[PDB]
Amino acid sequence: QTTKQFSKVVEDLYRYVNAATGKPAPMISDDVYNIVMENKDKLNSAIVYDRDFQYSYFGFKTLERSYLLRINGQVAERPQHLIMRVALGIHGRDIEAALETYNLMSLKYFTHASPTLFNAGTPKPQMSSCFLVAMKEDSIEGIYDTLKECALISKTAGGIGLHIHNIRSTGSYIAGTNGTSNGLIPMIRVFNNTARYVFALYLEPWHADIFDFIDIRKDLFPALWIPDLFMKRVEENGTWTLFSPTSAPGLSDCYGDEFEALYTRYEKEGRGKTIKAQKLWYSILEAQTETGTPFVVYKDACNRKSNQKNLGVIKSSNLCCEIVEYSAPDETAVCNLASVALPAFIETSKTSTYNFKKLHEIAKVVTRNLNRVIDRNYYPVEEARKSNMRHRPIALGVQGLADTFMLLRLPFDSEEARLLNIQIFETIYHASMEASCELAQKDGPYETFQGSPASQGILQFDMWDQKPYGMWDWDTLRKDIMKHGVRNSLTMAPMPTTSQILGYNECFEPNPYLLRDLVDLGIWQYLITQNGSIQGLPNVPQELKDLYKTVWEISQKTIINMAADRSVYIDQSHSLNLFLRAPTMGKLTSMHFYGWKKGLKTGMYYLRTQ
Amino acid sequence: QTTKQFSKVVEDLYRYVNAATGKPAPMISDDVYNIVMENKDKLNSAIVYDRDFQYSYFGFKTLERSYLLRINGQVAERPQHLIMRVALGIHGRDIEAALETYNLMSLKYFTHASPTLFNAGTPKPQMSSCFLVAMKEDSIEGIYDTLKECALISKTAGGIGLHIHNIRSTGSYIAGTNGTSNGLIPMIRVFNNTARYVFALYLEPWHADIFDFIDIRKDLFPALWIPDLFMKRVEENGTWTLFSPTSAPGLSDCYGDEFEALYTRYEKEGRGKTIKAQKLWYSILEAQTETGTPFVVYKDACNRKSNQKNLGVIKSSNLCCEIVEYSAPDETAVCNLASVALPAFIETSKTSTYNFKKLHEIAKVVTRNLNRVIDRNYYPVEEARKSNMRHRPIALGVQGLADTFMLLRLPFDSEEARLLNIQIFETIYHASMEASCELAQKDGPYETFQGSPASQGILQFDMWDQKPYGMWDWDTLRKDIMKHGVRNSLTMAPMPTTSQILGYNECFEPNPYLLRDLVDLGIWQYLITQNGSIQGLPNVPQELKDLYKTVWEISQKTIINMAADRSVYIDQSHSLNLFLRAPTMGKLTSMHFYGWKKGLKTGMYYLRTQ
Ligand SMILES: O=[N+]([O-])c1ccc2c(ccn2[C@H]2C[C@H](O)[C@@H](COP(=O)(O)OP(=O)(O)OP(=O)(O)O)O2)c1
Ligand SMILES: O=[N+]([O-])c1ccc2c(ccn2[C@H]2C[C@H](O)[C@@H](COP(=O)(O)OP(=O)(O)OP(=O)(O)O)O2)c1
Ligand SMILES: [Mg+2]
Ligand SMILES: [Mg+2]
Repeated sequence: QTTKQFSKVVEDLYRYVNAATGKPAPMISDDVYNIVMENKDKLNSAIVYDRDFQYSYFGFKTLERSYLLRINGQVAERPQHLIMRVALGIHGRDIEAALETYNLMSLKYFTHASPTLFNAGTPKPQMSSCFLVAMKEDSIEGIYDTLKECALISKTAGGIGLHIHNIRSTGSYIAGTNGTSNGLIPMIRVFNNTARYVFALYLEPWHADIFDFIDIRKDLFPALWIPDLFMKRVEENGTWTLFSPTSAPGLSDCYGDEFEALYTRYEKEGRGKTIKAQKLWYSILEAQTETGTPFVVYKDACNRKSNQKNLGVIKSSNLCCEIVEYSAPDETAVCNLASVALPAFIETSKTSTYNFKKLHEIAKVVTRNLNRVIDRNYYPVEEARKSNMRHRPIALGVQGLADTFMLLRLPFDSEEARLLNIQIFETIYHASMEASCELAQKDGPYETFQGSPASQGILQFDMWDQKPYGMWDWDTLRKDIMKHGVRNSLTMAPMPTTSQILGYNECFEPNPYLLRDLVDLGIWQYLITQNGSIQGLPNVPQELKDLYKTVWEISQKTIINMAADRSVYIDQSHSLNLFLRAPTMGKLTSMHFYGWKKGLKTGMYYLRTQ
Repeated sequence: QTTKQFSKVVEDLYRYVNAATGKPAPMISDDVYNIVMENKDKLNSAIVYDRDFQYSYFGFKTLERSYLLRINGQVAERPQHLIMRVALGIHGRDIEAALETYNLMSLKYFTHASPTLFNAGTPKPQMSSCFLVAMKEDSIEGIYDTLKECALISKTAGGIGLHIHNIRSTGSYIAGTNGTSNGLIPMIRVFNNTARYVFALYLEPWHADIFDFIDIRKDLFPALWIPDLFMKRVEENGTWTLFSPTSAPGLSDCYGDEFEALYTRYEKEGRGKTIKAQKLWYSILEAQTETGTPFVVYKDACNRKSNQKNLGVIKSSNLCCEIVEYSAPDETAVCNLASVALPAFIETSKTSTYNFKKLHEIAKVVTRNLNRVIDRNYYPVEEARKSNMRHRPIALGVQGLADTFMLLRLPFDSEEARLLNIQIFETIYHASMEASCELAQKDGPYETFQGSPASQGILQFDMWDQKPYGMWDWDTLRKDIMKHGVRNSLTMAPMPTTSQILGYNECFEPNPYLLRDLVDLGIWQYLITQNGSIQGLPNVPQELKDLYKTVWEISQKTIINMAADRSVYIDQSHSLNLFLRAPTMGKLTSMHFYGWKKGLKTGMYYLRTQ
């Protein structure tokens, strides 16, 4: 039902005309069309079409419905065509690199984020996953400049984090009108309507519109950017002060002890309205219980622990709370994502082993890829191009961590899983910093490298004051970095995940593996009825009950521990979903404080409840 | 309850501090504060406070609730203070002119529009009534540039006309996304939401989103910008074609025979969807019957008959449909309004007479005033400053035409009213062109004067191919204009009307006069019950029944005739409200065609129904 020869499919996509209007509407960039034609025989023959059968039914259907390019509503592209299109869009004239990427992706060692699959090699190749936007100014002009920026970004793929800390709250004076402002909520309604026409919102809990903000969902997502001081006041059952940004300037522009001093001074001066810390705390947990939101990200852990700290104060994260990157009125941070497929590295050796050397190597390939994406990307707005070109941050993720544990017969909560978790992330961090250091030797370091923690030999685990696990040699890597720099300000931000296309469990959270096991025990409607849980089931061995636990069945304390463990290797943050069976204000509270005290940057992304 | 000395009130307003914030918030401009202080004795003594009693209870309460400046929620200003503030804000250092304006307004010979009363002499002296905005481009960028412009305008006083003819309709192709647009309605929702956060919409009936557009109200107001060709196709029961602007470029950029040729050619080429003219006609009348809208303004009469025709094609009117002024992406036309109080010129001479010589003189005073307003105005956006400074259009209105007829014992539909109507408007047009010509001798003509109909000796009544009534000498005026120019591209746009402050009937449509008459006949609850109509009432003389008819009782054909009569003296348009007792599709249709055939620019503003 589809043309086989790749160059021919490229021809059709390139020559496409919209019949209804008579308008030529090429679906491939000139740049990539030319490259294919000059490389025709090399490219057509490199492709192995049997690999289209490496997809699950769910996997292929996802690709078919969305990703495979279509002509007149008919799918033109085979999966292998998409992969090669993507490889070429990323690598351009470097055919050797394109073929390597083609092979590794086609054999499913790694994949690239959705926007890359959609747009790579097309005329508006917008390959990036999200954008972190700063509210430009607290004025109608700045608000409408920001709104326009967001409309333009919305024309492309990708989500938007937007921090609003600087907008004056309800009842704040307006010199112009001698009137008072109606605050954040009606401004948010403007942004929501613009999103519909063509979104994660970030706010610090001292903002005087906070109680309304967190109730937004009772589609924009509220996320709290939480200073440590708030959590201390809550713990101690103390007071908390709400300020309009205009009566307490600069709070979002400092963190840690500098913030606490400035904040405490503003409290003393009677610049705001004082309440009981736990009053707001209670409202937050109430909103989370009912809506899944607000998200929780710890502003102080994010800033103290960022290799971008030399740029200034980081004011937000993104929709999925994995991205921690600097943003300002003239700079919109960009998310460039790809994920390694963790099970691809499992090897027989009767026992199964994990090949860390090969994971290291694939992680280095993806790192180089994401750097090419930065350079070949189509930027929807100038703020985003400026940001990416200056600090060149990337975000490597993973998928199939759960799958990996299961294939290797490791219960998620086991000592063996705990160790593998740590090893996998040390490897990927080391690999990506090694590849990035190599690129710095070739192309130079990123523009802002000098004065960064990494230039001083401080890597991520150093900022957690921990020693690395030591599977790789960090001292040599660190010597090289201090000498040559790295090409990327940041490297890792394991994300939500593309994971359904590769047929693996969405990462990084906890069934063909279970099924194969029931087959081998001959047992072969419970799971439907009991929702995929095998505990409390009479005929199944303890070993399967231990291996096959459901995320509702796994201790959130273990999830939080494992996240704390891998976080020493993570430049950015990562999405922590939390699952509560029988949600209680007390249990939620302790989940938050536990993650907080572990030093987590992202305390919670979504709260999923029974 | 209020300080008497004007300079002292000015002092208080100037020195005002917002207590809650500790912020100085002066309510008078530096410029005007200084002028008052240097003129202190002259200004304080010029004021006559007995004149505060010249207001009706309804009149004064309107002023008090809104216009009189307040300090801490307390009214600081007496009406006389407001009038002098306004006089000074308009005239600046010209004290002689300020005193003349002070006297005439305080004796109620004329007034200025609401924004002028509000803001004259304050720090952001935005004295203009509305703004005619062009949609910048048919793109997300142009749409959001326009949205920002409108938000900024919305911070000040004044309404917005916005013409959207250039935005592509539902199902139109978008090269960028290979998708299709959702057209005007969701774009309009964006503008509506922006209006709420911080509106008349203009569309030609060939636009393919037209059926949804006219149903908008079934607060933004749809108004039709109607070519003659539409009305002919309707009359003849012919076809009508709907185009997306993108499939039929340029239709809004020509009018008259040029339009008909281009339109007919696009029809022949099958660029659109053909329907029956009366299908759309029917939907329009249905919308008007139920909502009062869409408004009807005739695009060809507006353009063929405009002294601004040398600028390009006029694409819209304003909210009240009196303003006909050129607008483009870089130029936002501005409405500068003031109204003459028509009854002030009634004089005893047992009979009452009308003093046309004094009306002439007051009309010249207001003309000079409105020119000062142009120069001293605070412009919210640069497009508006550019427009006003280049073409310097003004709009003189009237109020109390109905009052005038009644004081003089003239039934509205009488031959005597018909003549007075014509004389009053000839006088005001002549006066304003005489004053404007005087200013051109002093300051030069407006920048675009050369090549205009007026530079060729073509005045408004010439473009109706009529001879003026001849109460004033037009030949001398016309000779002077061709020689010296005029300072203003346009002069008259009688508006909605400020008419409740002066205690006169809202103009120009059809009771102390009735009451005084019942008193004199000794008759002294009917009117409540019967809604102010004296017909069908046994004890009242025919002469009163004839004089005191209610607008529901007056022939709309007479209203339309009288409007056609005064329209030869009107540079711009004027608001024609229509009243239907027992509304029928047939009667509405004939009302439209009758006005259309009379050559009216504004066919209908609001339709008011039983
Ligand atoms: O003028 N308005 O009609 C107006 C002005 C400001 C308004 C709103 C509705 C909301 N705001 C918010 C938007 C900003 O958060 C803040 C200040 O906006 P601004 O600076 O543009 O307002 P100005 O009237 O120009 O006052 P300022 O000059 O002190 O800031 O007020 C309306
Ligand atoms: O890209 N989008 O997601 C997008 C693009 C345009 C959109 C909408 C929703 C409405 N429109 C309207 C707004 C304009 O009336 C018209 C074209 O807008 P544009 O030029 O900005 O769109 P492009 O995708 O840049 O296509 P173009 O380059 O042919 O105009 O389409 C969404
Ligand atoms: Mg400001
Ligand atoms: Mg375009």
